[PDB]
Amino acid sequence: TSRRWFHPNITGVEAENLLLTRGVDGSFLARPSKSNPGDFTLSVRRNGAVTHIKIQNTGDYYDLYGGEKFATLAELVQYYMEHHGQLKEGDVIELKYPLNCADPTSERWFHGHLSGKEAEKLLTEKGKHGSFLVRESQSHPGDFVLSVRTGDDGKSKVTHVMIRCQELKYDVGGGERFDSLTDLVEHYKKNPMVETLGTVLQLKQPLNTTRINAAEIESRVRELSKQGFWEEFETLQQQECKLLYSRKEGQRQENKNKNRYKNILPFDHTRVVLHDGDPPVSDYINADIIMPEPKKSYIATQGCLQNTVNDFWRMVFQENSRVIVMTTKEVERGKSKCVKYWPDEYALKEYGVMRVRNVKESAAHDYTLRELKLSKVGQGNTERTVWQYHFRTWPDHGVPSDPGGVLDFLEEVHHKQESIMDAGPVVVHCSAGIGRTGTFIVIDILIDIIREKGVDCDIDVPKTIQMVRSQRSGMVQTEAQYRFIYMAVQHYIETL
Repeated sequence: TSRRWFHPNITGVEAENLLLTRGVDGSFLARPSKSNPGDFTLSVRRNGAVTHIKIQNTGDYYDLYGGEKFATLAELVQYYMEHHGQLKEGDVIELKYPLNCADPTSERWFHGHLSGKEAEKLLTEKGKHGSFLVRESQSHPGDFVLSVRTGDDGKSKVTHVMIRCQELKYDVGGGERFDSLTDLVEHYKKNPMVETLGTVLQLKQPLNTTRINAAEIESRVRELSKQGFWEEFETLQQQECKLLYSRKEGQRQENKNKNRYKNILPFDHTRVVLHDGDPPVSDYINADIIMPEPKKSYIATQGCLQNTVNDFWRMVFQENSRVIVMTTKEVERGKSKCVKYWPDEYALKEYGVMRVRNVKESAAHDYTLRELKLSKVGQGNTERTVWQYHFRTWPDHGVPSDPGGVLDFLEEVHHKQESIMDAGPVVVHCSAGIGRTGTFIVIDILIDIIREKGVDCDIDVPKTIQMVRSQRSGMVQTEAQYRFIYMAVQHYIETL
């Protein structure tokens, strides 16, 4: 739950030097890769030396070189910290001691270069009782300032507390000295400073710095392009450790082969439970209800395996879904993503107790549309049309350069969904069901707000992503997908 082992601004040489002087055999940290941006490096110390393991993420999952594939860095660390003997270098290396980071740049409450007047301006417009921030010092270079709002919602005040940096330790002028600003902040959240006149300086929540008005999107993107996108994303990534809910149902022996990737699993409290099977384990599918928080919901799931095809159609029928969104080709760069789970055009196939007819195909440039009729074998009045939107112009590397094709796609998907009475969640899948799947769903949630409320509405991209990640681990995988979400929201605003 710490995630302090991730160092955002460290190099390979600084990683070796930090592990050789402050760490011991078994100490580790994780950092961005400097040789190949977009990837990550796990730096472990063993037998008095440091080894560096490559962690790739092209948009679908974190892939440990010589290891396994994971939905988040936190889950990768947590896995190998409890599965010693599994991390192979080809000797075995252990993750014993997280080397914690003292750089507070990825913290929600850290602002850096900020004046006192501006700190009061931001805490006035967006802050409430307990909102706080930590900024670099105005009057005393090297020091820091803690600015807290206290009042009721001239009944409120902003209090500034100086934070001296003495010998690489931090203090508020008296008491204990801390090795990092994070340690000082975590101390004074649990034991808040009390003023002479009784005012308790509670540090309830950090000040929101990402919620913007939809009309300010062009300004915000220009500010994040001069880089701000990387910092805003890694601040979101630091909060994935609060989303380590139980995934025990996917870890069962009976459900191991129902996952495309053994470690990328749904949460127990949001997974799709399948009812009425055959009496072993017939209730499991690697899928999660995504509910934004009528209201449009989503089922984020993985690409189909050969042995989960029947389970897929049971889910579509049981959840009453009428629209399926497919975010990858059947085959991409020679590797099999989704297996074909639909019949050829005009053909009829039976998948277990479910019966699917491919009625018509319509081929646009960005996607293929397939009108399918799904029914339960042997029953009348169970037939419903399911519309499959197979997006096929997503590039093999990175994100699309122009978000227009994705938006027009989503616009079509949304109107067909709205046209069907009592439609269930929209199914979005392919590959591991977290990368492209999360990007499509997050864009569609934000674009939904703008479509119904116009340009005068607050959007908060990291808050929307974090809310989605609590229902399926790893939704939105890379910093390029994060930027693409902004680009798509901005492009939708401009076409209004």
